[PDB]
Amino acid sequence: APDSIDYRKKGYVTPVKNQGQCGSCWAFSSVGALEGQLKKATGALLNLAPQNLVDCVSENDGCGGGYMTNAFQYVQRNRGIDSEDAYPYVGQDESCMYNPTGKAAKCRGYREIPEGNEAALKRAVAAVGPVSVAIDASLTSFQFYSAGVYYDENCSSDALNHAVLAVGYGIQAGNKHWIIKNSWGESWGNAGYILMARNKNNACGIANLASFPKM
Ligand SMILES: *C(N)CNC(=O)[C@H](CC(C)C)N[C@@H](c1ccc(-c2ccc(S(N)(=O)=O)cc2)cc1)C(F)(F)F
Repeated sequence: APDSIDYRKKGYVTPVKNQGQCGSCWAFSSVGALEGQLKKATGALLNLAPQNLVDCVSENDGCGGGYMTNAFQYVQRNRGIDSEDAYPYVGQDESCMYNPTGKAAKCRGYREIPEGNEAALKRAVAAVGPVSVAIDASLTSFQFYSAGVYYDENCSSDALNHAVLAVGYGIQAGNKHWIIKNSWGESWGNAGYILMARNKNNACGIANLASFPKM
């Protein structure tokens, strides 16, 4: 397994999106992982529809929140998910309006990373590509982030409240990190991205609820 990798340089990651005033972070984390798998399997990078997930996953709560595992299971049972063009993101809860003519990808299940194992999460990123992860993003230091490797001793490993995408890992000035793609727009952080502490006792619970789709 490599010491460092950035999937953005391989063309596996789509531009940073903005979820707006809707707790649909799980939907953006889900499509991000599916977009990476679609690019590996077909060679084409396309924007998938998070709105398709907020409106249709009955096991989730739409703009009220949800889980990535439930999103993947829906895509599997539905035998598809729409592209962003075929099902536009509006940031609100609406009825399921899935269009089969706009289908851009599907998945055949998911696999979870062993709880709390950052080494297993590292091997998963190196071998499969972008992985959906859950973190504690409640702190003020997270909201106002800009440059450097993020670490805060007050970050909880048990209070998971946000979903993001791990697109790689590296080392910045002696500190090991995870390249994290957020869904709060380009005005946030470092052009929508955040470098989170790697191998610092599972900081912010980064390896507590990680998963990737199977194609
Ligand atoms: C992102 N913008 C908001 N955060 C979340 O959605 C987080 C995500 C990570 C994975 C922790 N999840 C929430 C959450 C999970 C589940 C529900 C929920 C689902 C389904 C129902 S229903 N429709 O059956 O009544 C109700 C609630 C809400 C939020 C949390 F709480 F952090 F675990």
